[PDB]
Amino acid sequence: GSPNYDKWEMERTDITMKHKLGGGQYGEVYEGVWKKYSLTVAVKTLKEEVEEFLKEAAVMKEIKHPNLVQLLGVCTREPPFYIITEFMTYGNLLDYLRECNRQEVSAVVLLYMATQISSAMEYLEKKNFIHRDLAARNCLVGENHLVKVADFGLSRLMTGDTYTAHAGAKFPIKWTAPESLAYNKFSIKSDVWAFGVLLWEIATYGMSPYPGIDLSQVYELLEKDYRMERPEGCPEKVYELMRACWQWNPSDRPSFAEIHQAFETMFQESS
Ligand SMILES: COc1ccccc1-c1c[nH]c2ncc(-c3cncc(C(=O)N(C)C)c3)cc12
Repeated sequence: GSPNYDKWEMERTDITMKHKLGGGQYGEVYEGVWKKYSLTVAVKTLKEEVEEFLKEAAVMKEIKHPNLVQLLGVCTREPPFYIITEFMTYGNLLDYLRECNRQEVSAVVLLYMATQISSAMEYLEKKNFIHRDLAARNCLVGENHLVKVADFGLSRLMTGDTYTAHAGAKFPIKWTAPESLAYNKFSIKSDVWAFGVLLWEIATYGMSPYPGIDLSQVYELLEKDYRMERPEGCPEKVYELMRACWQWNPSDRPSFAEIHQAFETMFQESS
């Protein structure tokens, strides 16, 4: 209602900062509390660069989905900058899977998780956005196994079909598509490749990918058509989808729209 009104800007003193969450595992991301609504929130901040932060904030102002961690506000009028998002009480999926009782987090739950994530990614796909760091460590868990994709530091709205990373830029090798590793070319399809790896993390309940292989041999192995083996207890149809996500030719990988209806159907069939 006033000249400098901005629907996302919050007054920093409105937020109580507590401690760095995820054991510093995510950088300057802290648990905090939004006093006025007595709400626990996650708050990412900056030290004393900024283009990246502003871009991340900008991206979050544009995406909204049940399975994408929701932006609640920002503090970007002056240092220190804040990106304020809802808090997911159970932390990240990688840790959640590694420490769970497997009769509780059963076969049907694994399908539920994949379905939620693929739903978030179908939404990004349709909006022509790419995530660029899909992995179990970047998904979050809420009540009743609610799962949400998080960490949009590398996300961006694409103008065309690919985005070329600057170079000298290093990536999380084990989750990176061949074309991305070799030519820094990212796209929705490179996110689909990462989703396939994420599915393997879900099927193994949090195991590190490419067991025993040196990060250095990864690309050569993929080039020979080596792919991770079917995890013990992973249904054949799920592994099939895994292999499809890892098709060498990006155009040969399924779309997230396809992946999602495939998972939603398997999820329902296991009621
Ligand atoms: C990927 O998450 C992020 C990456 C970058 C910026 C923000 C987040 C983020 C937003 N909401 C969150 N909620 C919980 C945790 C969270 C994850 N893992 C462990 C904890 C934890 O320590 N607790 C207290 C459960 C919390 C992390 C986030």
